[PDB]
Amino acid sequence: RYRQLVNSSFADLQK
Amino acid sequence: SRAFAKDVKRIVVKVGTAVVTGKGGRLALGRLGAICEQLAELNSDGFEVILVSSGAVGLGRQRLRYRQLVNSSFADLLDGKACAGVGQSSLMAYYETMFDQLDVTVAQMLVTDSSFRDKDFRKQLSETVKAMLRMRVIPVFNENDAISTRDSTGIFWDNDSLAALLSLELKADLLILLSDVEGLYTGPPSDSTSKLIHTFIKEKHQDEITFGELGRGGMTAKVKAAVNAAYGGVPVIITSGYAAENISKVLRGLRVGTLFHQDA
Amino acid sequence: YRQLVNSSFADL
Amino acid sequence: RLRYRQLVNSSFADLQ
Ligand SMILES: Nc1ncnc2c1ncn2[C@@H]1O[C@H](COP(=O)(O)OP(=O)(O)O)[C@@H](O)[C@H]1O
Repeated sequence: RYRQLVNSSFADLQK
Repeated sequence: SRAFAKDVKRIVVKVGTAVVTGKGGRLALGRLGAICEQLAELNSDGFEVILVSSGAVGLGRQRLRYRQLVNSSFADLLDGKACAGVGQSSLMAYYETMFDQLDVTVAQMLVTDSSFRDKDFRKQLSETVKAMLRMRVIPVFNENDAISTRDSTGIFWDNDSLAALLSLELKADLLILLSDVEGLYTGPPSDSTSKLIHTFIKEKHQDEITFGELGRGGMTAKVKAAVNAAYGGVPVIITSGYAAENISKVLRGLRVGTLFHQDA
Repeated sequence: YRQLVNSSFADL
Repeated sequence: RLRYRQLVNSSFADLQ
């Protein structure tokens, strides 16, 4: 979790 | 047969969220384009078309999504009334921008549930639509989900029942509804026990066909709207929107889709 | 970092 | 413009 977002491109978070 | 097809003057076409919106809640620029292209071409032939749109919910939702995400913090670890506002803005934008490519002018006329109970509002709308659809102007109707609070008229008053009633009110014919399936299958399309029907007999079919299992609209409302419009005196044809050239074949004297007429 | 943790893509 | 385009595809770990 934390790590996932820690290393993600915001555009991705939109996924 | 399809003898009524050759002699229609005022045609109404309705597009649901199943066709206007594609994957990722993004306007299906493809289908939405091809169909509006063909509609502009058809209007350039002198016909009088009526457009009903249903994609406010989805586009709205996506846009709000983005706007929220743009302003969020670690939250990465919506009310329709707004979704619809933004969705309508966007849909109307696309329709216009796309229709300005063929010098076809469209005016957005929006109706609400608490408006069709008035005795003279129907007459006023009839006169204004008749006046507007004379200089090759295409009007666009859609349920105004923003102001909407909720029997009114039309069950669940989705765009299907709205289109059926509106075509029943204004003297017109050939109610065309665009879905993602190539007609009214007698059953679920996935199952092999499902065959397309050329026609529709009220007493033979309605009792025994069984179906059911898309924010705007919903099946089992389409059939009721079609039957209550056809028994009112307006022919109804159902055809898929995945091939926008289908409607041109409909309006030439060729048999595709399902029928709903006063005949038996 | 805690700052970045607390911001908006808009913020950046 | 292009800055926005990039940020969009950037990973938090790259904004440091
Ligand atoms: N009798 C049937 N024949 C074919 N398809 C059906 C039938 N009943 C339900 N469906 C499917 O159910 C779905 C419901 O969507 P529909 O209400 O038709 O469009 P929208 O949700 O845009 O109003 C349709 O996509 C359709 O394919």
